[PDB]
Amino acid sequence: SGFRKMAFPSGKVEGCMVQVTCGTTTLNGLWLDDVVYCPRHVICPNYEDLLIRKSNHNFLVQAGNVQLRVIGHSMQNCVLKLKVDTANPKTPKYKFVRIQPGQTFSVLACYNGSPSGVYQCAMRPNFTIKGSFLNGSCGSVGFNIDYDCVSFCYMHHMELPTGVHAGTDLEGNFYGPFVDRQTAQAAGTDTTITVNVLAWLYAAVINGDRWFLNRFTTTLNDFNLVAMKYNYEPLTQDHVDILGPLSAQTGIAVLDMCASLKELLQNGMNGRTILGSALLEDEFTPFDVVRQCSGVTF
Amino acid sequence: SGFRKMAFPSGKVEGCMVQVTCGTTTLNGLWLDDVVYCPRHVICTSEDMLNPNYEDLLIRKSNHNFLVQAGNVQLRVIGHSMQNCVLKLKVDTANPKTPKYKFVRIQPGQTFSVLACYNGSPSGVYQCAMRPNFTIKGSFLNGSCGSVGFNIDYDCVSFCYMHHMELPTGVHAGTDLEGNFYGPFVDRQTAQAAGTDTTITVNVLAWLYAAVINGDRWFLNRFTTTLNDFNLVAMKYNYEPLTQDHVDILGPLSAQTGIAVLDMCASLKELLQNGMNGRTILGSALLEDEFTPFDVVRQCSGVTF
Ligand SMILES: CN(c1ccc2cncc(NC(=O)Cc3cccc(Cl)c3)c2c1)S(C)(=O)=O
Ligand SMILES: CN(c1ccc2cncc(NC(=O)Cc3cccc(Cl)c3)c2c1)S(C)(=O)=O
Ligand SMILES: [Cl-]
Repeated sequence: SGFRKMAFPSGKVEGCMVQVTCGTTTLNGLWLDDVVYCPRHVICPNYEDLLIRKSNHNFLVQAGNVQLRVIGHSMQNCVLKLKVDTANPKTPKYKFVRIQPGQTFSVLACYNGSPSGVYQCAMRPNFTIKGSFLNGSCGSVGFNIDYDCVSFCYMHHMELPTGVHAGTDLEGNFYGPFVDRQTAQAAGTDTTITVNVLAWLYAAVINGDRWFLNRFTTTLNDFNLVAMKYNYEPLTQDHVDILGPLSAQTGIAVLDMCASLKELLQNGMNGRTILGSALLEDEFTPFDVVRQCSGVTF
Repeated sequence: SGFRKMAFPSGKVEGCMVQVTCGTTTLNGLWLDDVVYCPRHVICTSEDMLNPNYEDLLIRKSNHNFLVQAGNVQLRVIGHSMQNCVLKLKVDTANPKTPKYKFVRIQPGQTFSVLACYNGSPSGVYQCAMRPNFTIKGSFLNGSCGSVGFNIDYDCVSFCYMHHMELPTGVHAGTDLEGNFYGPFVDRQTAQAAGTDTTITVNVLAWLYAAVINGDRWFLNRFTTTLNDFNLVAMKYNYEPLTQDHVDILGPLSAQTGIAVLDMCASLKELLQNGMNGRTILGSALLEDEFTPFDVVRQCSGVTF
C-alpha cells in the first residue's frame, strides 16, 4: 500500500555527471563513452561564430576530482559535444529518446557536476516542465530506465518567467517553441493530462479509495466535450486502449472512470481527498501506476 | 524557482542492496563493509509471526542457512548476530561500493529518502517523513522488507530507517539501523494500530516560508499571535504543538523573508479557519508537512523573490 511520486534509482546517471566550465560560465555535462554533452549556451547569439573562436583547452571538464582532457568539440542543434580523451568507465547501457507531452521522467538535479536531488516530473502539454531548479542546474538530465538501459530524454537549459523550465532532448532539439537566448519567451496555456489523471484514479481504487466511483458511463465524444471545457487534453482511443489493463484489474471500464472524472470536474472533491491530494494529479502515466502497483526492479 | 518533493540521489545506497533468503522467506539487506543488515523476521515462518521467540529461532540457524545474493554473485555468510530487531550477517567479502556512512536515529517530523527494493534490486526512490505517530506513509509491496531510508548530507550517507512491516491502515513501521523500532510497534503479527496522526506544524510553517521565497504572499495577514494561543488553535485542527525549539529552528527563514515566526503562525491559523478558497500554495491545495526547515533552506534560493 501507499502511492508516492517515485523516481527511478539515479545511480546509473550519477556516474555520468561532470562539471563543464567555459570562461566564467559553469554548468553540468553528461559523460557517456568519450563524449561530454552539455547546453551550447556554456560558450555565451551566433553559436557557430562563438564556437569557432574557442579551442579545446578553453573547455574545462571535471569528473569528480579528476580533470578530463578535451580533444575535440562539435555542436548538434542546442547541445555541445565535447570529445574527451577518456571513455567513462561508468557508462551505462543507454539510448537517447525524445518523449511526448504527458510522458514522465526522473530528473537528477546537479550543481557543479555534483548530483543534489532526484525528482519525478512530466512533460507538460505546453512542453514545459514544472521542475525545481536554481542557477547552476543547466545540464541536469531527465531519464527513464527500461530493464538495465537508461533512456536519456531531457537536458535542462533555462527557466521561463513563470518559474517553469525549458530544455532539449539529448540531440539538442528543444521541447516546445523555445530558443536558447535571453529574449521574451512565455509558456503557452497549459492543459491537464487526462490519461494520467484517469491512471491515478485507477491507482486510488487499487489502494482502496472508491468514494468517487458511480454507476454511470459516458461516450468518448461526450467526455471530450466536457473535458475541453476544463482545459483537459482530449482523450483518444489510444488512451482508452492504454488504460485497458488497469480497467480489467479494477473492474471499472475506462468510460465508467471517465464519468467519475466528469462529476469530479463539474462538482469538485467536496472536502474529500484522493490519495492524500485535494487536486486531480496528472503526473503518473498508466505505466507508472502499473509499475508502482507491481514492483518492477532495475 | 520551483518547489518539488525531492529525494537524495540513490546511487550510494543502490550499491549496498542485496537479497537475503532464509528458507522460503526472501527480503532485502544492506551490505556495508563485511556486514549485511536485514529485518530479523527473515528467520520466521508465517506461523511464527504471532508470537516468535527470535532467540530460540536464531540459535537453530547456521551460517549456510542464510543465502545472500549481491547482483549475480553469492556472498558467503561467516557469522551472524542479532541486535534488537535487526539481523547482522557477517560476510567473507567487504562491499567495495561501501560509501562513507553513519547510522542515525531520527525524530518525528524529520524527512528522508526511501530506496524501495524487491529481491535485492532497487525499483524506486521517494521522499517521505517520520509521522508524529512514528509511522511512515510509504509505498511498499510484499518483498520490500529491508528497504532503507537515508539522507545524504555532503558525501556521507546517514541511514535512518529499515522497513519491517505494513500496518492495517496501509502505513508502514520500521526500525533505525540498530534494530530499535520507531513507535510502540513490535515485529509480530499481533493486533497493532497506528496512533491518531497529526500534522507536523513546524514543517507546514517552513513550507509557507518556501512559498514566500518563491514569490507567493496571498495567505499572509496583518496579525501576530502568542505561542500559547497558536497552540490552542492548532490542536483543534490535529496539528502538533509548536515548541520554542521549533520557533528557534524557523529563525533563519524568518530573517530571510522578513516575516516573524509568530506572524507566520497567524497566517497558518487563518488558513486553517478559511481553507484555500480555490487557491493553491506551491501547486498544492492542501497544507504540506513533509518539508523540514532544513529541506526548505537546502532546496530554495538565498534570495527571496
Ligand atoms: C540566475 N537565475 C536563475 C534561476 C533559476 C534558474 C533555473 N534554471 C535555469 C536557469 N538559467 C537560465 O535560465 C539561463 C538562461 C538564460 C537565457 C537563455 C538560456 Cl537558454 C538560459 C536559472 C537562472 S535568476 C535568480 O533567475 O537570476
Ligand atoms: C498484506 N501484504 C503486504 C503488503 C505490503 C507490505 C509492505 N511492507 C511490508 C509487508 N510485509 C509485512 O507486513 C510482513 C510482516 C507481517 C507481520 C509483522 C512483520 Cl514485522 C512483518 C507487506 C505485506 S501481502 C499483499 O499479503 O503480502
Ligand atoms: Cl531528527
